[PDB]
Amino acid sequence: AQSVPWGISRVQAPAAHNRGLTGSGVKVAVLDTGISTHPDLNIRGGASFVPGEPSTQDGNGHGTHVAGTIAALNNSIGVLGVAPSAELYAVKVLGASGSGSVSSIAQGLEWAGNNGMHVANLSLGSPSPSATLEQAVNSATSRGVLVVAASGNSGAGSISYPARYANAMAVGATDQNNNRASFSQYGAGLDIVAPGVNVQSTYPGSTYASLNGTSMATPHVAGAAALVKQKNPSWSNVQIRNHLKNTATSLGSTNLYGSGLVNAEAATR
Ligand SMILES: [Ca+2]
Ligand SMILES: [Ca+2]
Repeated sequence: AQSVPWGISRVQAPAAHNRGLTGSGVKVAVLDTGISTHPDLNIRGGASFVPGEPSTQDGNGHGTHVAGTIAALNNSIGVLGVAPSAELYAVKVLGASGSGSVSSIAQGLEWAGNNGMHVANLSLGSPSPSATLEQAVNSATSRGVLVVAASGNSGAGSISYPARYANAMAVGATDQNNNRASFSQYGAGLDIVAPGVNVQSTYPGSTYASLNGTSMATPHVAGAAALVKQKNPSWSNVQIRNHLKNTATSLGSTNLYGSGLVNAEAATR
């Protein structure tokens, strides 16, 4: 039996699926700890930029979980992604410990821009800026990639990098009441929010697990972007980003929530 995690329903992905929108034909890179082979995922390719971890399989769990929020397959098992037919790519930029470098992340962004990705999900961040990272965000953006990044989990009223950069779409986390999760960073540069508390997804060992974080919110938006791109193949990264924001549900101030809660039904109507 398949279940629909609450956040998938909260962002109204099933209504998009009912209109024939699944993310088919849209390439989404998950820049994370890898993605493990799993019967509820279809991994089309990828690359590793972590020295000593040449495989794109996930030694941590985080990247597999993020990937399933984007694209867990629509079938009779497991869970269901926002964009269950997205073309999913495992871009390992963080190792099994959950960390990498600005250089490995930049290499994954350049890979995305050189390999035809439409969306790159970066459920990762640091409090400090990086010239290396910014250059790669801008390069990927010039190549048509919509870079979607997590605001961070410190609870502060400023957001992490690379989410802070203008050419990243920064995503914070909400709870089941449509309040900002206490940990979700906010402030200047925040674009949108999505569910990030008690989010069940695919996990290594061919299982399913729940996590909290802005890392869990981010893939809801990356998946919604893929639905919008399937509906509107001619659109640019900027057009998709703007439409997701313009169709989000206001939840409060722009400083706490950006444009508000992503709404895949309104974005694909
Ligand atoms: Ca499934
Ligand atoms: Ca931003």
